[PDB]
Amino acid sequence: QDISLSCGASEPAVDQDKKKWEPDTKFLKTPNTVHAPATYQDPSLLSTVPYMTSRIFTAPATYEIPVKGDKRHMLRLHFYPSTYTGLNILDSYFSVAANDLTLLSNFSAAITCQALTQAYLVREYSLAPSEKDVLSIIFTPSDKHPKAFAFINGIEVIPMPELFDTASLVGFSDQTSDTKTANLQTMFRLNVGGQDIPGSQDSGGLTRTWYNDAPYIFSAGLGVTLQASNNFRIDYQKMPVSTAPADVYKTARSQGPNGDINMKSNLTWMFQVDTNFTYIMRLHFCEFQLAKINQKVFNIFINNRTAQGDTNPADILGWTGGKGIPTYKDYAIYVDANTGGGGEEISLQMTPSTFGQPEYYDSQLNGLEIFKIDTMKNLAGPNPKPS
Ligand SMILES: *[C@@H]1O[C@H](CO)[C@@H](O[C@@H]2O[C@H](CO)[C@@H](O[C@@H]3O[C@H](CO)[C@@H](O)[C@H](O)[C@@H]3O)[C@H](O)[C@H]2NC(C)=O)[C@H](O)[C@H]1NC(C)=O
Ligand SMILES: *[C@@H]1O[C@H](CO)[C@@H](O[C@@H]2O[C@H](CO)[C@@H](O[C@@H]3O[C@H](CO)[C@@H](O)[C@H](O)[C@@H]3O)[C@H](O)[C@H]2NC(C)=O)[C@H](O)[C@H]1NC(C)=O
Ligand SMILES: *[C@@H]1O[C@H](CO)[C@@H](O[C@@H]2O[C@H](CO)[C@@H](O)[C@H](O)[C@H]2NC(C)=O)[C@H](O)[C@H]1NC(C)=O
Ligand SMILES: *[C@@H]1O[C@H](CO)[C@@H](O)[C@H](O)[C@H]1NC(C)=O
Repeated sequence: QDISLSCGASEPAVDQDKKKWEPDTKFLKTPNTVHAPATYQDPSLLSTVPYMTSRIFTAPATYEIPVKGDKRHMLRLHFYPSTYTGLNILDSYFSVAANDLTLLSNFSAAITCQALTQAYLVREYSLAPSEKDVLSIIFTPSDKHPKAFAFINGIEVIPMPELFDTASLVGFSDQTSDTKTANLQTMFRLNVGGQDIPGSQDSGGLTRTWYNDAPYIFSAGLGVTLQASNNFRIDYQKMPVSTAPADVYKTARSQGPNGDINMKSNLTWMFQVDTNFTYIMRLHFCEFQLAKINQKVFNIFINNRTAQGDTNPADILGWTGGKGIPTYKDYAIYVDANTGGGGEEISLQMTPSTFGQPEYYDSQLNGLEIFKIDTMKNLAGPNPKPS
């Protein structure tokens, strides 16, 4: 039921993670557009599919992809800002909309990749039920820059469950925000304390990629990673397995076995984001080391504000009721020039709590996902600044 389009391809093809891509032709409603091969194969590419073929728009173009109107959909846009003969990739500035929602605006894939030190870029969105049978994806080149063109290498539309419900509003009394109908952009998706998980090993058929979190640690210490044995079973109970694959829950980052120092420090991650949006932080948890409630009890801070702490700190077993049972909690934080970081940073910090006299002083995180919530029918932010 997935639609994985390699834009500008001639024939179907399979990538290095055994995903099958089909030509975008049948879904492109705009005639006479140009396709172009990239003339350089960056060593960082894990496959030529779909990155080595592109479609290049010098006028607006529209894709029409059939979707079931009441189901949520993941949308992925794949960009390889390489060399295409006769074009300067630095002249590419454009917008992308999904129905009436602006995804990208004045978007420079080249500048964005230069800032991340990446050769290609994948933008991933989760679109709420649309009530339409067609998802219209519109590429519009900037009319502000002449020579401006738009380009695309791959488009995926992937049906997905309603994995979003409510988020706890950070810095507020029991205040809860509804996210069931939100349109999201994925900012980060981390398998905390474990290996990269390729899309082929994701749960729910969702082919999400989960990255090791170490590149985002900003505390002086990296903590201690924990990994359950190969055969150890995660008992989802009634939690949808599409939430996250077992290997997210079978691995974790903790502060470690030395409790006195753990009280001396936070485990700290930091992330660059766009200002003037609310973000959902989904923290994934599973205790597979300790056995009872009130043994691992810790505070969680988000942008220096208490997310779980004071008289209600995080206790994974307190939440789940058993080893090997997974759970997660959603927290919502609004990021403006108030926060950062110059308004462009999310920090996540964990440290032991002494509340209730826990047996140990430690903290733990198994997974992390960060989503931008759409406001004013817009998810687009500025291009990053390379230095
Ligand atoms: C479309 O997006 C591009 C983003 O690449 C915008 O151009 C960029 O604008 C920024 C800020 O206006 C420029 O950076 C600034 O330079 C000065 C002087 O060094 C510095 O003091 C500032 O702190 C900042 O670094 C940046 O050079 C410029 N990039 C390019 C390639 O021109 C553009 O304005 C956007 N257009 C619209 C209509 O939104
Ligand atoms: C994040 O949100 C703030 C708050 O809305 C944005 O700042 C606002 O930006 C607008 C337009 O840039 C400002 O209004 C304009 O004022 C100029 C004179 O400076 C004039 O040409 C117009 O009358 C126009 O209304 C507004 O004053 C300003 N407000 C505040 C509180 O800063 C900010 O741009 C947003 N940041 C991003 C990255 O989107
Ligand atoms: C762990 O993380 C938080 C970071 O927000 C720290 O608690 C903040 O500490 C600073 C100064 O250290 C204060 O200005 C803030 O008001 C504190 N926030 C809250 C909600 O109390 C904490 O100091 C860090 N370190 C340790 C050892 O806990
Ligand atoms: C949190 O505290 C640090 C202290 O160094 C500060 O720089 C930052 O702006 C604060 N706010 C955040 C991270 O939102």
